Amino acid sequence: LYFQGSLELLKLRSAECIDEAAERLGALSRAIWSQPELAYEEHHAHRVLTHFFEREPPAASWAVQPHYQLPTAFRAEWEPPEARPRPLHLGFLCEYDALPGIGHACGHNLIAEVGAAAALGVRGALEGLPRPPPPVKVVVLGTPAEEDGGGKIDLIEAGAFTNLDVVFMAHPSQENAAYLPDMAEHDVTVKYYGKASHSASYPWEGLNALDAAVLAYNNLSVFRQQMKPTWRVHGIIKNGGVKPNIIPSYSELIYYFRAPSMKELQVLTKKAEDCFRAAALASGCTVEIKGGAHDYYNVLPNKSLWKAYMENGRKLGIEFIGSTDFGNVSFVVPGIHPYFHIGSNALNHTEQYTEAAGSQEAQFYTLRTAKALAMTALDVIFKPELLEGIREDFKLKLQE
Amino acid sequence: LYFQGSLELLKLRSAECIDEAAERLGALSRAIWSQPELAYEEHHAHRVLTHFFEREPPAASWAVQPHYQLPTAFRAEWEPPEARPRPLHLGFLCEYDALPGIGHACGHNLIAEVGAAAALGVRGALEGLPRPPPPVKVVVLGTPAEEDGGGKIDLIEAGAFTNLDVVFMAHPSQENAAYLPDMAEHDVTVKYYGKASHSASYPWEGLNALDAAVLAYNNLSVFRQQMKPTWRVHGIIKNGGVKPNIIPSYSELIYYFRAPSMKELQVLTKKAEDCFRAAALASGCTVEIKGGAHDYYNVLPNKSLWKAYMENGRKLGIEFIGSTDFGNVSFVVPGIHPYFHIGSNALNHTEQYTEAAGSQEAQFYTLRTAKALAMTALDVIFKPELLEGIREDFKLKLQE
Amino acid sequence: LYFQGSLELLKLRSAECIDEAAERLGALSRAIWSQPELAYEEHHAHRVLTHFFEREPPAASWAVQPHYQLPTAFRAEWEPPEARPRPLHLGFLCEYDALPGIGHACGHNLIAEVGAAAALGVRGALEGLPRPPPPVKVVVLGTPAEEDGGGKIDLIEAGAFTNLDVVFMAHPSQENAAYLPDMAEHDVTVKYYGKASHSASYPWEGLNALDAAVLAYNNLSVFRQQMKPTWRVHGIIKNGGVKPNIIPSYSELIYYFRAPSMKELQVLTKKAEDCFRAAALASGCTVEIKGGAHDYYNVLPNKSLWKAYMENGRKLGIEFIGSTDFGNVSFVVPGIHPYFHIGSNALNHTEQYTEAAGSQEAQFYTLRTAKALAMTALDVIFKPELLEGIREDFKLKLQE
Amino acid sequence: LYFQGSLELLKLRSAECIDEAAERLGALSRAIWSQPELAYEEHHAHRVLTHFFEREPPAASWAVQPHYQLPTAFRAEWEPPEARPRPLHLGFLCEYDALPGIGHACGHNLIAEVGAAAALGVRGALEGLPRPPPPVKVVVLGTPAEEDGGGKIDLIEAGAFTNLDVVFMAHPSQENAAYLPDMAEHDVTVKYYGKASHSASYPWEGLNALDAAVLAYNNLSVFRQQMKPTWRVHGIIKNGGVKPNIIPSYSELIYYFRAPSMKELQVLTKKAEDCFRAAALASGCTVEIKGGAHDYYNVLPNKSLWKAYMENGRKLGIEFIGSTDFGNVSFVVPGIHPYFHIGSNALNHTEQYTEAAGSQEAQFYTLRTAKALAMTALDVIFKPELLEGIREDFKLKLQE
Ligand SMILES: [Zn+2]
Ligand SMILES: [Zn+2]
Ligand SMILES: [Zn+2]
Ligand SMILES: [Zn+2]
Ligand SMILES: [Zn+2]
Ligand SMILES: [Zn+2]
Ligand SMILES: [Zn+2]
Ligand SMILES: [Zn+2]
Repeated sequence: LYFQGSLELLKLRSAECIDEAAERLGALSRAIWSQPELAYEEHHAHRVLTHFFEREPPAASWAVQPHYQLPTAFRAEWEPPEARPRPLHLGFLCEYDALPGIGHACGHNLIAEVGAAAALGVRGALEGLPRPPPPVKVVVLGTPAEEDGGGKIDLIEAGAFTNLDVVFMAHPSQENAAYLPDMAEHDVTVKYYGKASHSASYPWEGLNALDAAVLAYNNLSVFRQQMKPTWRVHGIIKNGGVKPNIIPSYSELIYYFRAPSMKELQVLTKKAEDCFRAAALASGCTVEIKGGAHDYYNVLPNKSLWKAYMENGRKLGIEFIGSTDFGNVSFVVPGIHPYFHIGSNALNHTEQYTEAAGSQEAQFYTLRTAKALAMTALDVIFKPELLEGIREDFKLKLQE
Repeated sequence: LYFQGSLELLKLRSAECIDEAAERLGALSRAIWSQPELAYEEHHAHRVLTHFFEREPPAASWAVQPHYQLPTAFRAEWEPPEARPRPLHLGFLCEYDALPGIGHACGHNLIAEVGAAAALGVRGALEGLPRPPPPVKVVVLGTPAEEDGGGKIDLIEAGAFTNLDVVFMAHPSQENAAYLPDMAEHDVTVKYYGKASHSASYPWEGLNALDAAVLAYNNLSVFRQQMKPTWRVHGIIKNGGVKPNIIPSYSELIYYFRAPSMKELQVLTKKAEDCFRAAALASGCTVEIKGGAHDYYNVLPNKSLWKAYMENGRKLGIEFIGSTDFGNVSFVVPGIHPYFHIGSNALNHTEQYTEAAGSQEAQFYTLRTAKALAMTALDVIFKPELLEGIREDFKLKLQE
Repeated sequence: LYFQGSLELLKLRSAECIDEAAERLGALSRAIWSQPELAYEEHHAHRVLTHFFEREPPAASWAVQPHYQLPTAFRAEWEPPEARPRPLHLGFLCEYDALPGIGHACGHNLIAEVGAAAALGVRGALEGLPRPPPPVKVVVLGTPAEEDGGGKIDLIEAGAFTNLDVVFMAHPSQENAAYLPDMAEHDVTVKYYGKASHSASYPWEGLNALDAAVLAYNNLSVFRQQMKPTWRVHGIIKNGGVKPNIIPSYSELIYYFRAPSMKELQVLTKKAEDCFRAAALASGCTVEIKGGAHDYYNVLPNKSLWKAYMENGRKLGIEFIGSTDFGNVSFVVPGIHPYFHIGSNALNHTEQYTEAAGSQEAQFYTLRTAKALAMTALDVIFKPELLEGIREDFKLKLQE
Repeated sequence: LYFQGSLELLKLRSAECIDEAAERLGALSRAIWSQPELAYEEHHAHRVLTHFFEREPPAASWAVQPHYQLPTAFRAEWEPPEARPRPLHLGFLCEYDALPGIGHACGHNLIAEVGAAAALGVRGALEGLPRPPPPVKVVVLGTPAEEDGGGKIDLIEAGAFTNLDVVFMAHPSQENAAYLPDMAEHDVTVKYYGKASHSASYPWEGLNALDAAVLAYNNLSVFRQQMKPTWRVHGIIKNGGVKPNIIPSYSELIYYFRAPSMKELQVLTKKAEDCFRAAALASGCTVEIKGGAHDYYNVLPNKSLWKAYMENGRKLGIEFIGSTDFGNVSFVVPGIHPYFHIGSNALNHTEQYTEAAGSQEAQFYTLRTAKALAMTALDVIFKPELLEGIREDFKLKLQE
């Protein structure tokens, strides 16, 4: 309430701090939105974001590590100037890679903005405290290459998440939801090797790798009837031959599989493997099945963090109702990944979403959800009961 | 020529003997044609043919063994009443099984007739000899179940062909040819076993044996592009499920494969096996691949017997241009299997061929080809140079 | 409460009446369970149920019409002996057809029991009223052939539902739910006509109707990737040829399609039709696509009836969380179709569910849900606000 | 015989003239073989061959038209310096385009050589005549782009063949045959157009053009069972999608069809068209079926020219036993297209055939067949009975 320095006042201060930074946060958005960059090539975005935190006053009060483990990833940290337990480490993630051809059709410029905004708001609320604040470290991580590769996984492998206690990010969508079901994903490239022959003269001396590709497609297609409705299989024939006068000796398929858990994903992947090896057996070709570098995990929900986020969203006026490398993060750190409406009916990964992601209209919705994240971070800092419940829900759901 | 008892006179006598028997030979044809019987059920045909040879005058001069190794097979033998090398054993085959639904749509009634006629003609020509005839045994074998099962193979397994020196038969067709390419054949029944489930509720708990059948079909179909043009693959889905509400747990396919040699047939069969096992692997079903009881061999040509037959056919006015268990015979005894026109344009295995096979018109053509066979048998008896050349061509072509 | 003759007392009386009838209700269950009968052949079940209502005391107080529009359907009615608006007509449905081979693996014996029990309970509660009861007619309809054919649709076509105001039934399942999503369904038989030919000699003169069946299967299979996850396609190749020596001239497929609305079902059906006609075009065959006699509709929910049912279920101790011809009923009369747990983990349409459906354990759960239905019927009788809300929700959801 | 200037002496003189030119003919071969060029890009070959005929002594005695209708085609003519019926026009064809990657793997350098050699030999035999020679025009046509495009067809369209009476060429192969069955050919490019959608979110909003490609492949594959054994279908999936996250909206197939006559080719092409349009219908895509620029015709045999060629080949020591745009020529001018062994077991269109085509060993065989062609041209010049029989066989076989 209106008490000396209540939690409510700290939440208000975080909101006022985000409002105060609205103009430079929107410039941050537009600098990324207007210069879209693909996975692992976000050199401009990396420049913009590192400069953003280096310039936050007082300059150098954010400790900024550019080129953190990846050339376009960065890390930025702030903690109250204090000294003598263990400090609470709260992480905020920024995404900023675009999509080929259509630009920021997933609003990743606003994910960068919302992670920066929420971290500014937590710092400003903690600087507004008179008595020494509890020991907290605000950590911002720039995570490149969400659409391809999975920069958070590169960062997990580097140990970047091993000391975080809770991690926050949010994603622009078509409605406001504290959690939506993101699924595990496994990528594969399938290559078939046969034996060239002149189809005009001696076709029976060939081993037809195009046949292998089509049979694999047929094999997977009838299998769809026995997939679970939550399972997904999608793929293309990237190479299906070069000229009709030669029985093709090479073919190449590229496929994705998705399922709501890793146990199901491995069942689905094994059935697909059988389908690919069947096509080799039937055609007389050999086959190479090369899995992707980084399987994406499903996102593990956190009930306690979920409820505390929705309560803050309600106060802010928020009404509530694929796959991401945030799933891998959520398996090693309790986290939340809310989706938020930005005033558009367009769907993600379409050109009209690129328009909405860059719009002035989206800015209000983006800063509002950033306020919700910061208030929730303040919840975790000042409610030890919540932190333990968060940890309890994290340990329990990990039993899977 | 007009010499004492030249070979030419003996050939004339065999022709006159067949002409003399034309009425009872045609009654033999009509008795089988008018009462068609299927493989291994030719009880009436077996009765007709055994009675035919028992009644040839003088009665019992043909030594007749009814129910010879098979209930509807028979054996009939005649040799000149003589005594003291090795006698020449010349075999003549009678077929007499019909086709389901359409009756004697392959003219098998005329194969019975032509084998009987040729054997009568050889005996009559040898009885016309004054001086003691060379030692010869005329052997007639009734071989049931040509269209299904392969009665000649049952008879080979019983040893019926191990003492024959040359074997003759002929087959009504659409033109006169001393030899046509009959191919090796392998039959298979394929059964897939999956796991039933309610497709309405839990289809993903099923293993779909109908899928296996369709994938095998697809696998074989793309393979056609790499078959040799002489290869043949034909098959049906005999069982493809029972009701749509249950994921089928059983499916059944029936296939035939044909190739011009046993070496090629085994290559084709192995590629098909891969196709069937691929469908099991892709679908999660198990599979049973049960080969037929009797593979049919291709028919081995005999150049020497071929040329001597055509020379006799020319003198008679004959102008010259699938798979059968005669192929298996031709691998163990030098033989010929000429095809003969019967005055019809109809194709074998059609209803109009049943009409032609029963027609009065066909009788002239049938007796004419029987004359050609008997004259050729007389060639082998009285030309030791031909017998050795026949044996030479048989040993040489067996190198395969 | 404990008031003169409150609604609560009437609900208690309906429960006590069902308890009083428990022994004869269970005998009714066992008489159907132990003599399973298939769609339109439920002659014993029809005898059992008509006799049940004719024997309810005082005898003939239920007005019973055997052989009502269908040989095994029946209608039974009771109303308070009263006289001088419009009477409320409340319908209760009894199902009683079994499944081939496995008997009452859907618990339809308990659907018969629960519809009878609920109607007895409403009558007993209304006979317990001192002052004249409001004008109500309790209607029981025996609806045969739910698993195949759709007896409720036969009955709709006869006008049986045109004067009902609300209709009640319940279905044994694996949990207690006031509503579960039953989908629209369309059945089709597909027949392909080609041209026979001897595959041994002239396969190129055939038009292969087995090919048509396999291509249709392939066409539908790749289409699965673009179906909605709620859509269902299931089918078998009932006839796929007869013998491999003849290019098949006939093939036959049987398929079901399901979608959550009639608009979606027609989209799905049209895409399938394209798949079937494509297979004819590719193969050179003609095709006949014969839709089923009775499309099943999805079940239209009724929010008001839903909430009033759950409130009664809670008081009774009930804890809450395919396609049926009840969907067609729910499009013409406001209705509910709750599912209820019967003390088993077995799934419907399995043999172990037949065991549970016949068990003594199931009887407690069956009578409890019948109590819930009767109390809800009493809700509609004595709450005009509920009746209008029920009608409002019915008109609104019909806008689809 | 040894008569004044018999035909035999003229044939000998043509052989001696070819022997005299062997060194420069082999240089001609090596100049093309060592600098392989593809269809319509044979600028060096065109330079070599035009220069060859311009340099034949006396210089300019061959009337040479470079860049004749096509940039790399040429025409060269010689006739006896004479004057006052109609002159006999005899054509000789030179091919000279190579194959991508493997060079002159069809020996086209030797087709150029053999057509040049035969024309030199006819001229030299006619210059050796004392009395005025009959009026003859020796025409050499360079026909580019045999492997792709069909330069003879470009030349037919320009009228180049309308005044020729007989046309000669020969093709290096694996044995010596006066005629081998070259088939009619039709090329098609098939493009499918669907509707992109995000397969991750809304795959059911896509229309899958990759599905169309696979279904067309399936459609054609089952059709193989009903093709004639002489028919050929071969094709590739040139474009089968770009990335798995987007339902492909475009696919592209490239196919060839071959049959022994134009009537059969059109039947085969129509059945394939049905297969392509079926895939569009099943998938919801539209389709464009674009036939090739130039259908190749089968080669029409000429019995009279055939027999006269073989008789000359025998005297020379020659022992006798796909598709080409020479087929289109043979439909408008009586011609022959013998194949000749060149001392190699390698197959055409393989790298080892490129070795043989360039070998010193091949030169003897090439000049020998050129001698046979020239002698046959002398046959036509000096046997009016042969010319009429040639024309008779040409008119008769055109009835097709
Ligand atoms: Zn995205
Ligand atoms: Zn995203
Ligand atoms: Zn037959
Ligand atoms: Zn036969
Ligand atoms: Zn049921
Ligand atoms: Zn049911
Ligand atoms: Zn070539
Ligand atoms: Zn060539």
